[PDB]
Amino acid sequence: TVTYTARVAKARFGGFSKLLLLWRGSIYKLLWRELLCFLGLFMALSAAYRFVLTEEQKRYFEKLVLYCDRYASLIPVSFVLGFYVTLVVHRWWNQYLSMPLTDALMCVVVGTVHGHDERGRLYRRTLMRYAGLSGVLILRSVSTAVFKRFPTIDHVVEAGFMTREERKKFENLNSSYNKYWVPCVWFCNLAAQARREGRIRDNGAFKLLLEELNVFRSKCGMLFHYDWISVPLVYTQVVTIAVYSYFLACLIGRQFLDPAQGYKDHDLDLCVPIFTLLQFFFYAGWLKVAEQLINPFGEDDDDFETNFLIDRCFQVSMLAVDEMYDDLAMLEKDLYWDAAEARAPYTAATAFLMQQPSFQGSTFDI
Amino acid sequence: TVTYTARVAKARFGGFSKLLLLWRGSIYKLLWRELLCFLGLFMALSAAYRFVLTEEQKRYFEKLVLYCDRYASLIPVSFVLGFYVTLVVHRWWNQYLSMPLTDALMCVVVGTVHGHDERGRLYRRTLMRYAGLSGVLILRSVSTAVFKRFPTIDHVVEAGFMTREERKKFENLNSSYNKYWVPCVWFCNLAAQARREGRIRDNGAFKLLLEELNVFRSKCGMLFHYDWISVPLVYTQVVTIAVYSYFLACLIGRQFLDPAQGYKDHDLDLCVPIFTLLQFFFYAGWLKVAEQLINPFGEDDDDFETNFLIDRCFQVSMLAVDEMYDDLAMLEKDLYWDAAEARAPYTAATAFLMQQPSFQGSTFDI
Amino acid sequence: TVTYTARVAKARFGGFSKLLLLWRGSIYKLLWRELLCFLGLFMALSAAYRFVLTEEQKRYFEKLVLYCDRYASLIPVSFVLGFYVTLVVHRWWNQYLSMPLTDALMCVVVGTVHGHDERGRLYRRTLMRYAGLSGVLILRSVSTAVFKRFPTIDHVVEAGFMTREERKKFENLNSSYNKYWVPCVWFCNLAAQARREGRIRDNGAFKLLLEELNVFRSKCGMLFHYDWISVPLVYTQVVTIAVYSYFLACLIGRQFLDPAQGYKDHDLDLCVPIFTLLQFFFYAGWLKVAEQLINPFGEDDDDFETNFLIDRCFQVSMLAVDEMYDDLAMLEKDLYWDAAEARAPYTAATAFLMQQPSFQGSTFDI
Amino acid sequence: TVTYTARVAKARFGGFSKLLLLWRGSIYKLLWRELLCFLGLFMALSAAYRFVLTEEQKRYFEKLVLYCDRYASLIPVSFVLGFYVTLVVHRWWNQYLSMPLTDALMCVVVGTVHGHDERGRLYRRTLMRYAGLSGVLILRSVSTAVFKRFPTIDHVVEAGFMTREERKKFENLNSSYNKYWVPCVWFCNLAAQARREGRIRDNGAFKLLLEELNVFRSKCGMLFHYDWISVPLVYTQVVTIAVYSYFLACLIGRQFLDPAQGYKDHDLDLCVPIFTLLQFFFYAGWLKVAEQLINPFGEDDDDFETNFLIDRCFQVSMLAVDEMYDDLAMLEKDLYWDAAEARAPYTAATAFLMQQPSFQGSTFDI
Amino acid sequence: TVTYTARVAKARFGGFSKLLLLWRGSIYKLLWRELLCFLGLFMALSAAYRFVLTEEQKRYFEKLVLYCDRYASLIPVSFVLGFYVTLVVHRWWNQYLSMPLTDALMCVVVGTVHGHDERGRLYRRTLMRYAGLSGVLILRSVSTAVFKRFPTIDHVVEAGFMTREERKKFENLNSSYNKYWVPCVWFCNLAAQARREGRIRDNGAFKLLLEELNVFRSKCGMLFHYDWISVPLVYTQVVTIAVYSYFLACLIGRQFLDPAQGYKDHDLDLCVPIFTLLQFFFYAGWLKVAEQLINPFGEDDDDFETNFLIDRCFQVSMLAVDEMYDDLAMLEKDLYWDAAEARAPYTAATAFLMQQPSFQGSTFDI
Ligand SMILES: [Ca+2]
Ligand SMILES: [Ca+2]
Ligand SMILES: [Ca+2]
Ligand SMILES: [Ca+2]
Ligand SMILES: [Ca+2]
Ligand SMILES: [Cl-]
Repeated sequence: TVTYTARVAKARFGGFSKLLLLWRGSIYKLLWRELLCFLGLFMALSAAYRFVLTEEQKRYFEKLVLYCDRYASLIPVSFVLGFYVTLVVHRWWNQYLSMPLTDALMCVVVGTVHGHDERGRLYRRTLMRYAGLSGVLILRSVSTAVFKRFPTIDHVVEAGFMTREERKKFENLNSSYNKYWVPCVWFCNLAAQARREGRIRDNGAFKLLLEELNVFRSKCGMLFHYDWISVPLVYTQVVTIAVYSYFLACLIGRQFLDPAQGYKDHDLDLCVPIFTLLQFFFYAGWLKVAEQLINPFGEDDDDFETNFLIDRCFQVSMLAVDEMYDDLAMLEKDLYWDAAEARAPYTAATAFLMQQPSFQGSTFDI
Repeated sequence: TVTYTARVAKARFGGFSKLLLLWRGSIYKLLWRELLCFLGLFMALSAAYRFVLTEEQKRYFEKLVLYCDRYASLIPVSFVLGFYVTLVVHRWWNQYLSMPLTDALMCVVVGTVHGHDERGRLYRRTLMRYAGLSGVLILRSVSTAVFKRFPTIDHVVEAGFMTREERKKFENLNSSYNKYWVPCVWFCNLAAQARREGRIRDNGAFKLLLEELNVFRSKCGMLFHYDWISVPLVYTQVVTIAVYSYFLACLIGRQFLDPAQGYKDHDLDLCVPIFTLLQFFFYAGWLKVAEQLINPFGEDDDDFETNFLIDRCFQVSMLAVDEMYDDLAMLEKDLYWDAAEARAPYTAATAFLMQQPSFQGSTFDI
Repeated sequence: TVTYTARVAKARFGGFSKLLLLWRGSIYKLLWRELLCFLGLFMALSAAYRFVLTEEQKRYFEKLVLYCDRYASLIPVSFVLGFYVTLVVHRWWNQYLSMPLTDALMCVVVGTVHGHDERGRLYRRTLMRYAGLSGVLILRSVSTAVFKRFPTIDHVVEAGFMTREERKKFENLNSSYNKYWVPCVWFCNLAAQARREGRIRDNGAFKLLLEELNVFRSKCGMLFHYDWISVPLVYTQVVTIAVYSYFLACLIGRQFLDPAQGYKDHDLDLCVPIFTLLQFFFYAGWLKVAEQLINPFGEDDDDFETNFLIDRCFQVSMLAVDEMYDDLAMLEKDLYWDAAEARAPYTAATAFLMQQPSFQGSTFDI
Repeated sequence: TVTYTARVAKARFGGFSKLLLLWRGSIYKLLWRELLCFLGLFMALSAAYRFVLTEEQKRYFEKLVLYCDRYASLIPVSFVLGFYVTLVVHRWWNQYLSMPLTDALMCVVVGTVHGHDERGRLYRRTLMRYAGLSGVLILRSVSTAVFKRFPTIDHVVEAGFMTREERKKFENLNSSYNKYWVPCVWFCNLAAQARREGRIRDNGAFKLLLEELNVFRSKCGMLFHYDWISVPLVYTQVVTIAVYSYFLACLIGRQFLDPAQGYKDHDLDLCVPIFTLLQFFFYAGWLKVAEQLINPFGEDDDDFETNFLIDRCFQVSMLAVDEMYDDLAMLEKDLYWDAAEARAPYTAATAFLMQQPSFQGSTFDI
Repeated sequence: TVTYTARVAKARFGGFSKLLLLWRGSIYKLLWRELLCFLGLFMALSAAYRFVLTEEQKRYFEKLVLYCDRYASLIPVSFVLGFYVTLVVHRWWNQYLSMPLTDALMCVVVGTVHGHDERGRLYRRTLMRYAGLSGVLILRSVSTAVFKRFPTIDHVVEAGFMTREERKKFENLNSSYNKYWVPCVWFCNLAAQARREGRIRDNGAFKLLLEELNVFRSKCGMLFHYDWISVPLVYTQVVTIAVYSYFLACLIGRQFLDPAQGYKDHDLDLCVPIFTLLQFFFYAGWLKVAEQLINPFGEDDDDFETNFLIDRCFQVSMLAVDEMYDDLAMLEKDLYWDAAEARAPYTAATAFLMQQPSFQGSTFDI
């Protein structure tokens, strides 16, 4: 992922303009090859027209240039691009929201699975490790970076996510389908065992744990669904054919004709179609947005950082359920115990922007 | 379904371009018949104009070609296509999300319906078989492939989803409506019986089972709703009439006229309207996207694999509630029991991409 | 409703094309009157131009035709149509999802309200009859067909939805607002009474019943909201004025002028503006989609079958809570009790399409 | 609000056309002033061109008319109008869904807060009065009509929503923010007191009451959010500038030039630009849709009837929790106690439309 | 934020027109610098054309002006602007809905965490202070204004949100990730301790507290997600390149040519391209909407008032859980205890608008 929200915190004079100077995850890094290809074909065709082609053939070539320029439609391709890219962006954001995150699970576990002893600590750590393991399994199924990090289940075992005995139980299961759901079933069994053993004190807490487990598992299933069910291939081919047809039309129809013929709208030759190159940037980049977001778990610069999320979730969950279990500072009175109003101070840098009348409603200025 | 998300993992130089070489579920497999039809009529009309028609009639024909070319509107049809196809894609994705999946139900059942004996195992297996049976009934009601797999309720009985006695109870019910809901009512009765018999230990667990059953059943009802309530026929006819009207206008208005008349914008004859064929690919394929997704439970290559989902759900649910019930590896300390940080290693292939500073927030680089 | 999803199960050569041959709920049944009106005015104006008008007045008339043709904008009306029709379709689908359906309620009732005796059966039947009655009341408030089926509350009483005593309690309430909510309050009181009497065994079950009752009632309230709050009249008038203004411009601006004057783009007279008639089909039908879906509870062919849904819900709910209460086939072992894999057979018609490698993930083909 | 869904129940020959004859909440009532202004400036400019301006200045004026007509872009403004109005309509509908309605709360209260005595009745009435009071407070904060109905908190006290003692507690709180949330905190305290006193019998019921209270309060907070956070002013200014720029271009560029000069596309003078007036209706009304819906709690004819909703909710909630508490007709057998099928009769007006085969699925006609 | 919903309460004659006179958060405050830049380059180029350039070079310059005017496409950029700005507005509103608000938490705490003594008050205050602290941590991570208010964790400690001992526990945790989640884990531990100590009376109440805590924490996580995952940089660059390419085309192609050459569509020179300046306002402001909303936690005038929300939430939560805990006015009969109807009076200003027949349904006027 490429984060630039710090740069665009305000609508400045040169806010979006300086974003064109970035390289990592930029339009240039995605297009420059197609840009050089389009420029190469355009320059080769222009050179052939200027030198190689006969005078007789040049009249036919320029008539074909006019014909190809008449059918260069830039408006209709904008519709198919807008709709297709909007669908791809919707899928991309929903895919990000489906990342297996264990924050809800860690909060429930640290608040419901009890015991300062070795067994309670084993319960909490194993409950969160099961969710981490199912996250790792689904992500290595869907993400190329995680798969290269965990090429085999042996890599998962050496990483500490799954144990030797859990590995034997995992491989002995007779199923031809992806087994990312297995640690979730293990989580359900372990939660039921903890409730039976009294580690979970109340019936509500067990229900809350299974509700939060099914939310986590549904996110894993949704990542599998997005991975399996692509954007329909026919629609991707339609947008690609529209864009490539328009650019093939622009390659010939926008060729610089000899001004000596005096054809209208073609009485100039700048030997570089800079406005056609700007249109190429526009439409080719608009397609490149979808081409980068269509599978957001690849190795694009703007693709999701799945390995970082795995590491963060594992470390934070272990910290929260093990070192932070029932480890609280003693209850004491805050700065505003005796104060009628509870208001924090402002720094010298924020006071002169703040201290303004508080909004009470639209109807109170009558 | 045609899955190609592996191919588009990155925005490559030839990423979307190579997707035009695929055949299964492609634009070509859907259009080539209409493509040959349009080319046949265009070539026949051009040949009649060149040879059969009189010189006097050819002036009238070319005037009619100019008239038909003036009304060839390619922009307005793009709007109706964009909106209609977006609605169809919304329905298509929501229909996929309505597939009867039993993962949530299997997690709740394995965590709440207890007993290593024959009766507890019968309870778990039958509870998941009821959900599987209702899934099979709704899918054979909505999917052509599942219907050809289960042409009669006898096929459902031989498949093991429903028993002889359950079949007699099923057929004896006096109702003229689809009975896909019957196994859900059986599930509710069986869950209540299990709670009464003590197989479900706590009141919360029974509530969680009925909540998850009503989610499963609502998905079945939603598939029935999508099957019954089509995209409004008037709107489908509007988009079809717009596309076919535009292509009838393009068939005549884009006819290659004799250059001897010297008509403007018609001083060339390539005997093949390749740019009109590219526009045909574009608009006809854009309509074909909706034509393929309007009923995603048919036998199109990109249609949903309902039989595979039935098989996967049945096998996985039986495995999870029967062989995985209370079958856990003993609780043991993980690799990071004594480690302050819980972090997994990286392979040689991922280390040189990873090991980058972790994102802390937009405001921490001031 | 007009269901055609069986016809469009696959993207065939003549898939959408044959949908233009349907009549029930089609574009033709909605437009043919406006079509005849537009053709009548066009033909009358053309005949007046050809015969009645003087030679001197014909120059002014053809200048006015050119002027009216210059302002015939077909692109801008497409935007207002697309956005307005998308809003209407969103409201139409959300209105369908708000239909009062009692499947969730019947599942909860059959699983929570107990007793094989007359009193338990009365409890279950009356609980579902209250939800049915509130559904009937809201639907007769919003649907013309249901209102013609239940013109008075006497018709509701004779239909068996409400009793004589319930009628007296209903009419004695002092309120000037629609009383569709009354049976929901009766449901809440009856559920509380059943819990107090021990018919509902557990506290969770009572909470689940009130949660499912409030979902049912919110759907009834949402139907009332959609009925009360129309699509804003100003926006409907804007779309109607845009469409009618464009068609008034097309009626005159597309008039066939006498070729003897030699005006450009008007050197032909086919005495029938077939391309203008196709554009009429397009835009008038696009408006007709909204005109049919704006109130989906009327008597249009594609409008919702509210009476059928009332009958289905009543019959199915009574069956589920009365004849299916605790009526289960005895627990027995299924076909796959001893099988490691639980897989159903395939018919001869589906085997040669199926038996393909199961999708495991995008990253497993490296 | 202007309700016309009865008129548009069917797609009739003159369905939407007769909606142009309505006045209350119509396009005419919103535009006629701007319409007269635009016509006044157009007629004054045309009269000045015809009479006051010199012959020499008229050539410059008509050149400026051609220049202003060349930049009159009607397509691009349609995009900004479509997107902006769609956003405003989304906000408008979501604002309607955020109205503080107490139906869910009344159902829970009547089903959970018990006692036929004075204290139980006081509990139920006060619990619903607290929700009503918070609704009144937020609505008088956001709605001009409710504010004019309750200009002071004294008006709230005289209306019976808040008492003298509750008023003293309300004013004594030290906070500079809107106190619409205060009755919700009172509701929580009163519910906890009722549970402690045994008026609420079960722990689940208390949880259901606090869940329904937080839904009600979130709707109040969401109304406050919509009131505070306007549609971004920059975007409103963009749409206004686009529309006004286009209409300033149309005021001059569409001026009727003298036909004596023989300028192309300007060889007529109808002294009234009726097609420009129709375009004014279109674009100005499209902007007026947003201008009316941007704040739906004002005094527009199509604005929400907040006072009516306050009255309805108060009266219905008091009726449901006080007169309908545990007031049920005795349980008796319905018309279909002995009938295998539970089906209601049809009137003579609906039988000949109904009695059609019931939809069973798409796959059952093979 | 700039609130103007009071001004637009009604669709007035000069409603949106007077919004163009505002300055704070207006289009002018965002664009005037780019406006002066564009005018400066246009005037400099026009002056160079008029004076500095030779007569021979002026023919080439005006041919280049015609060439650049032919490729000035204002329609296609409208599509990319509409779609991109709609995505940005969707993200902006969802980001506002993700603000950490503690109203739901305060209602649950005041209704579930009991005790008039010092320990119960400490419990309630600390529970709400933990949620406030996590809100402050995430907001100072995402908002520039909050970061300038809390540049260090020392500022958080002096503000009273976190204590000395809580600070030592906070810093001693070994994690390289943002620790905004830590106070949520503390909340879970404190809630579990309160339930164990009997401060929370019932098991349901503890579950409701953890459910509301996970909603609060998910909102904090969602703010972190929006901060980390920007709108894809490629798409922002595409929209910026399209807008800047169009304006570079308009800078030259719309240059006022010398009328002495008699070029068509260029026979005038107003030395100021006011219609090009209006188009600049339109497109540049449309981009500025996204440029301001892309990061809504900056210091733009229309950006969210995060500091005000922190202050409001802290003060209101402390008031609700401390001064309002079990502090109720005694239960007494309301104004409508003996009244069959519960209806409030209307003021003289609202009666003559109100007192209209109540909407009962669409079907009751037959
Ligand atoms: Ca900003
Ligand atoms: Ca990618
Ligand atoms: Ca299909
Ligand atoms: Ca209708
Ligand atoms: Ca308004
Ligand atoms: Cl619950």
